[PDB]
Amino acid sequence: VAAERLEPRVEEKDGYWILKEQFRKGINPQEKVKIEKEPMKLFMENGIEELAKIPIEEIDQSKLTKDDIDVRLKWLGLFHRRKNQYGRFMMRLKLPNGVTTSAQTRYLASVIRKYGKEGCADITTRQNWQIRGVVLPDVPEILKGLAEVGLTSLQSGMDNVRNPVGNPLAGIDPEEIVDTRPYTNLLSQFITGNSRGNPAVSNLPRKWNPCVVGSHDLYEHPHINDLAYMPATKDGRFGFNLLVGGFFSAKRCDEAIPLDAWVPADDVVPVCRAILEAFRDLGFRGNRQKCRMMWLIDELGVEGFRAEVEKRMPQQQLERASPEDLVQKQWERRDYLGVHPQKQEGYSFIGLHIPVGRVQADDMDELARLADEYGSGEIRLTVEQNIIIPNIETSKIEALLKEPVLSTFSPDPPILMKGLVACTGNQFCGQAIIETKARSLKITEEVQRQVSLTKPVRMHWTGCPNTCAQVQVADIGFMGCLTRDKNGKTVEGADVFLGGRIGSDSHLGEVYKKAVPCDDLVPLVVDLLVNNFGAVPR
Ligand code: SRM
Ligand code: SF4
Ligand SMILES: [Cl-]
Ligand SMILES: [Cl-]
Ligand SMILES: [K+]
Repeated sequence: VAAERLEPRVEEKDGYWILKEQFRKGINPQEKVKIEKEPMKLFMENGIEELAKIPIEEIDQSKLTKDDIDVRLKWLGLFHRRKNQYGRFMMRLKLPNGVTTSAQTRYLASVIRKYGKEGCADITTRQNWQIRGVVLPDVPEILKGLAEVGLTSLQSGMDNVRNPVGNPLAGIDPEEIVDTRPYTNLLSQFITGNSRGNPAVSNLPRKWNPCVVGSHDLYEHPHINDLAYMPATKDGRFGFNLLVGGFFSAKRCDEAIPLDAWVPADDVVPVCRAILEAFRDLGFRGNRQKCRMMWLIDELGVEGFRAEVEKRMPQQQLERASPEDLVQKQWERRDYLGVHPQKQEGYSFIGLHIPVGRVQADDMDELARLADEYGSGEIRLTVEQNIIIPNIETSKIEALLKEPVLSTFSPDPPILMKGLVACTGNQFCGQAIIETKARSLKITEEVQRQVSLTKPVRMHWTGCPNTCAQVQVADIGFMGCLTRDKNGKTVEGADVFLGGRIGSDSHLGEVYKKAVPCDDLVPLVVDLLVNNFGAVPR
């Protein structure tokens, strides 16, 4: 690989980072949007104030403003649902480690409540909140309200660093390796410039997913992140081995590979910065399907990429990976739903099932109430789109289990519900080929009526090949498609995936059977469960 390939392609200009003039040939349309106007100006120069005053029908009449609402606003965590909920915006937070407060939860509930049938909220597969129904004129006030309660929505979509995932049991599990909260907090603060915006990392060639591991269970899914910090002692010092480049896409799914690098715990932010700078400076910016960081790693080779990270470290120092990490390969992933003792004597946490991650305003208020009455006002989100309420005096558990809302958000739902994950789908998402959330609940309910089982089978439903619900990690995955019934009529269907494994012995699942009409999935799944997962007909 020639030395010319290593010339940084972006430069700092007036506080923002822009593609150099000589590197603008052949770029994709999204890169052109970013050049035409810097998205971060909508927040950092308060461009949103005047934009929000323009009626949406007028906004749609010019490319600049249409691109503002459809593309640039994703830098402020705002996602126009143009096709399926025109004029309304989904809003996505930064929520490092999935940690929320009751006050924050009530604030979010109050926002969605205003929008009635157009409002609701969802827990995401990055243990994050999304709210729905937002209208553009309300955006300035919502941004202010979020800041007031200690939340940010910065840099949560498009070509940005996504929600930093950690251990949902951080600080409370007797069996944790290291509390991930300080690290995911530091990452989020770095990424967002302490909630002011950080232009140095907001002009990436593509999205980029980070996680910090603190569990033997690998709840954080390090194998499918762009950067995963694996806890490891090296020469008597605590730090992290680094895995890089994991990603899913329609075209290609790849597990993260070792960078062959270890950093002391205090170098978490420095190395995140170095890797992001290398990606920003050097990544391809053509075909959007070839812009994720792994494509750069393949182009330079992992050693070539490593050298680019190393030169961007303070004092240009980057140690080689530790021979061993702290994650024990002898491990059985633990159920976190239900009541579990914390490492703090006399305290428990409770994991509650949130059916397909969907809540209404009234539900959010009730969960916030529980957190205040029983816990410490904390609600934690999980990547299976469930919740944990920590820090509950164990003597209160008996009373808690009698709370009416636990009949809906149960500490012990049927086993297939415990493992069920589903993306937004076509209720709101314009890319979706099928409806996911309602369908997945219906099918799972019917399947569990027919068979009992003891193996914790994990079923993931995703609405299109973007695979936001990670079907490649599932025991049984369902990817939306259109197919045909016996009469040749168009019907919703799924491509069925098998082979996904998580934890230390991870593996990416692959298509097993294409184009199954959704109305025909129940018998197929019942038989798969009996034949491959020890299920017994009722
Ligand atoms: C909400 C969420 C699914 C969920 O129900 O939980 C989601 C929802 C969407 N994803 Fe995703 N993705 C979600 C996690 C993921 C993940 C899973 C993960 O991070 O572990 C992936 C696969 C892993 C990965 O990225 O490597 C994922 C891969 C995509 C892709 C394909 C990326 C690619 O390289 O091709 C797109 C499309 C794109 O970016 O070009 C996408 C695009 C989208 C958009 C923004 C598409 C669009 O604007 O409508 C979806 C918004 C729908 C809506 O209204 O909610 N989403 N998306 C997740 C939000 C996570 C968060 O809080 O930040
Ligand atoms: S997998 Fe497809 S349908 Fe589901 S949220 Fe992602 S982009 Fe939308
Ligand atoms: Cl996006
Ligand atoms: Cl859309
Ligand atoms: K769930």
